[PDB]
Amino acid sequence: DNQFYSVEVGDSTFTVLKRYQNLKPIGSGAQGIVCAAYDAVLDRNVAIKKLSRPFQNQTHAKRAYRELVLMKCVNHKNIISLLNVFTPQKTLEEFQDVYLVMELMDANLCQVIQMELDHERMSYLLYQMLCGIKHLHSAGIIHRDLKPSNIVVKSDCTLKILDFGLARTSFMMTPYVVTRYYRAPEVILGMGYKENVDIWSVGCIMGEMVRHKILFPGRDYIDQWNKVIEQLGTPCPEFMKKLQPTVRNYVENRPKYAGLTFPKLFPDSLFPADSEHNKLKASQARDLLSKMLVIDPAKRISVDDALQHPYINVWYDPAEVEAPPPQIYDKQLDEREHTIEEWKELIYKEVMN
Repeated sequence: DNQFYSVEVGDSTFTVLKRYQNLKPIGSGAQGIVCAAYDAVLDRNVAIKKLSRPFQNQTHAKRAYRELVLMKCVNHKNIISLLNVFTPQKTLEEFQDVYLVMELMDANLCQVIQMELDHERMSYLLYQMLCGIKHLHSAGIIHRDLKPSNIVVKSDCTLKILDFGLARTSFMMTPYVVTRYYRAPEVILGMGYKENVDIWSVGCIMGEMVRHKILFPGRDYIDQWNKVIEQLGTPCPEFMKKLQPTVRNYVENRPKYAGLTFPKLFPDSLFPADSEHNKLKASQARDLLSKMLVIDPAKRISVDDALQHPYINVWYDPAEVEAPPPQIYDKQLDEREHTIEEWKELIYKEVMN
């Protein structure tokens, strides 16, 4: 007898606890392979993510460790939570893989982006990204890495945020390019950041939901900055005052743009606007977009003010907005350094307890 069985999914061997049957590959993004499965114990479908040798490098290890600790201690309906965690291997030396069991969602935002949402759904989705984000922030976690693939949705329009973003700290042998499209200027230009760095990302997603195309589709940070300033224009003088002379020199010496206006960037043809209701919602949609998509974060709308916005406020709920902050025991979580052997032991201790 063993508690586990093994089966192929694409070119991966899933070795899972017998309670999980009928594995369907629902995707293979960044962290590994993810399967849908039926869980005979709880009598429901779940998602199962396989981490292969998470401790193989310092990025995979810090992200995998961080993911485990946070997925345990945060309890909010807009952030995926762990149903179960396991490893098939019996001891620390044999130890290879970690399996994360999460509640199953129906899709991510990349798929929603290709649909035309009514205002009521779009406002709701966005309200839930806000509550998810506020919660993280109320516990010292700034994401800095929201994108459509890290945000999953249900058919009844419920939404959860998949991962916990970047830490406060690196090279990788991968075929997978990283997405920078949703990165805030203060991250791009490297000038330091605060809470509302995440609201640049939300504004990028929201703009994409409307226009059905990526707002700022650059191949590198240079090409990215170019696309930012074509659309929104060259930022004003007082923003430039905040850039280090090295980067400031570069920024200052780029071709200038007055930039497009929000009605021009986002015509009424893109929003439902047949009824008066829709007409009014559409102007409130642009109003908010014009406050999230501000380059100078001294002049960008904050999380709470966005929750306060008329387009959003429809759904406001204190139970959801001011849920008690998650308690994190690790406390050196964001900035800890270890070798790969030390990571293996930390991860293993986490999977085991």
